[PDB]
Amino acid sequence: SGFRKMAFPSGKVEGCMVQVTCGTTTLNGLWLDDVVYCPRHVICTSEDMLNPNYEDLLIRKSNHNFLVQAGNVQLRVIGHSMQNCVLKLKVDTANPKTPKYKFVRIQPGQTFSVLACYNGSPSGVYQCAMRPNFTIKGSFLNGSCGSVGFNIDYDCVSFCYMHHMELPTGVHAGTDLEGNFYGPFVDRQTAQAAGTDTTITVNVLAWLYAAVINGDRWFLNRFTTTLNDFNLVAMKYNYEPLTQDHVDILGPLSAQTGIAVLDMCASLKELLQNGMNGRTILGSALLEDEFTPFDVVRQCSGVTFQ
Amino acid sequence: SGFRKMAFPSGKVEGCMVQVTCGTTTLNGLWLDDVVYCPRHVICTSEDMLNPNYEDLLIRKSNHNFLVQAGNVQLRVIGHSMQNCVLKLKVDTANPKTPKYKFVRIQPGQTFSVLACYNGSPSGVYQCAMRPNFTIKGSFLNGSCGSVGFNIDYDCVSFCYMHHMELPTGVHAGTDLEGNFYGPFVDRQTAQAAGTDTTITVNVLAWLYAAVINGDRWFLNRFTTTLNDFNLVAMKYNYEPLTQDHVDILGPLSAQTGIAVLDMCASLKELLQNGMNGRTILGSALLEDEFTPFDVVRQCSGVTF
Ligand SMILES: [Cl-]
Ligand code: NA
Repeated sequence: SGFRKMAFPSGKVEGCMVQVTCGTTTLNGLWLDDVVYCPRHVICTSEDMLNPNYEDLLIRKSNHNFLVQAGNVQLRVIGHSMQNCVLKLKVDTANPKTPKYKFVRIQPGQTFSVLACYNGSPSGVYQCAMRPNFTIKGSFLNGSCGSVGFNIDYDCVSFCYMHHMELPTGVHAGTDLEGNFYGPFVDRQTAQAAGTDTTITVNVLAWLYAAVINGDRWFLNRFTTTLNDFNLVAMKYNYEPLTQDHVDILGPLSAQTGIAVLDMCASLKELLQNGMNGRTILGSALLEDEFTPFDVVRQCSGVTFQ
Repeated sequence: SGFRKMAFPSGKVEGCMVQVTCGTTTLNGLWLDDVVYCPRHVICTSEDMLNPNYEDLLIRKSNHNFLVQAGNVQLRVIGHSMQNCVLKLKVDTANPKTPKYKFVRIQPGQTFSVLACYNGSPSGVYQCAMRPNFTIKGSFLNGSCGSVGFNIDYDCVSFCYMHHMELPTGVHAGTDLEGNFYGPFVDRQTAQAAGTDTTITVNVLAWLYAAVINGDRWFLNRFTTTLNDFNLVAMKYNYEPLTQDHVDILGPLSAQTGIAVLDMCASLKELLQNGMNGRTILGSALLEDEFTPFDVVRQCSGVTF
C-alpha cells in the first residue's frame, strides 16, 4: 500500500556523469562507452548567446580545448562532433560503468526520472513528466545543464532527456540524446516562452484507478459518458483530449478494478465540477497528472483492495 | 528554479542490496563489510508470527539455512546472531562496494530516502518523513521487507530505516539499523495501529520559505506573532509545537527572504484559519510537511554527493 512519486534507482546513471569544461563554461556530460554527450552550448561565450553559429564556433576548437573530468580523473578527448544540439566528445577510455542502455525520444505525457547534477556530481533524483507544451517542471539551478532523464524498465537504461535551459516561467527545456529539442525551443537566448500548458487527462485517469486499487471509491458515481461528451467537458478545464489510444491503454487498469474507462471518465467529470469537498485522493487535494498508466501498474498491487 | 520532492542519489546503497531467503520467506538484506542485515522475522513461519519466540526460533537455524544472493552469486553465511529486531548474517566475503557509512537513529520530522527493493533488486527510490506517530507513508508491496532508508552527507551514507511491516491504514513501520523499532510496534502478528498523527510545523514553515524563494508570495502579510500565541493555534490544528530551536534552524531562510519566522507563522496562522481561497503553493493545495529546513537549503543551493 501507499503511493509515491517514485523514481528509478539512479546508480546506473550516476556512474556515467562527468564534468565538461570549454573556455570558462562548465556543465555536465554523459559518458557512455567511449563517448561523452553534452549540450553544444558549452562552446558559447557571453556574446555568443543570442545568435551563436555553432558550426563556426566548433571549427575553432581542438580536442584539447575540451576538459572532461570523471571524478578525479581527466579523460583525453580524441575527437568531437556535433549532432543537432548535442556535442559528442570521443574519449580514449570506454566508461567501465556503462550500463545496458538505449536512447528513446518520448511523447508528451510520458514520465521519467531526472538525476540533477552539478560539476559532474549527482545532487538528487526526482520524477518528471513531459508536459503537453514540451516543457518539464524540473528543479534545476545554474550548472545543471547536461543532467539527464531516464527510465529503467527491465535493467536497461532508456535515456530520454538532456537538460539545456530554463524558460521565463521557471520550467525547463531540453533535448533527446540525439540532440533534437522537445518542442519549438532553440539553444539561443532570444525571447522564447512555453505555450499554455494543459493537464494530462490519461494520467489523471490512471491515478484515479490507482486510488481505487489502493482502496478508495468515494469519487465514483453511477453515470457514464460518451468519449466525445467527455472531451467537450474536459477541454473546458484545460484538459488534453482523451483519445481511443488512451482508452485502450487504460484497459488493464479497468479490468483490474472492474470500472469501465468511460465510467471513470464520468467520475473525473464530476470531480472537476465539484472538487474534493475537503477530501484527498492518494494524499493530494489536486488531481495529479504525472503518473502514467504504466507507472501505476509498476507501483501498485495487482490485487485491488475491494 | 523549481522545487521537487527529491531523493538522494541511490547508487551507493544499490550496491549493498542482497536477497535473503530462510525457508519459504524471501526478503531483502543490507550487505556492509562482511555482515548482511535483515529483519529477524525472516526466520518465522506464519504460525510463529502469531506469537514468536525469536531467541528459540534462531537457535534451531544453521548457517546453511540462510540463502544469501548478491546478484547471481551466493554468499556463504558463516555466522548468525540477532540484535534487537535485526538479524546479522556474517558472510565469508566483505562487500567490495561498501560505502563509507554510519547507522543513525532519526527523530520524527526528519526526512530520508527509501530504496524500495524486491528479491534483492532495487526497484524505486522516493523521499519520506518519519511522522510524529513514528510511521512512514511509504509505498511498499509484499517482498519489500528489508528495504532501507538513508541520508547522504558528502560521501557518508547514514542508514536510518529498515522496513518491517504495513499497518492496517496502509502506512509503514520499521526499525533503525540496530533493530530498534520507531514507534510502539512489534514484529508479531497482533492487533496494531497507527496513532493519530500531527503535522510537522517546522517543515511546513521550511516549505513556505521554499515557495517564497521560488516566487510564490501571495500568502505573505504584514503581521507577526509570538511563539506562545502561534503555539495555541498549532495545538488547535493538530500541528506539532514550534520550539525556539526550530526558529533558530530556520534563521538562514528568514535572513535570505526578509520574512522572520514569527512573520511566516502569521502567514501559516492565516492559512490554517482561512484556507488557501482556491490558490496553490508550489503546486500543492495542501500544506506540505515532508521537507526539512535542510532539504530546502540543500535543493535551493545545489549540494552534491
Ligand atoms: Cl513515450
Ligand atoms: Na506576516
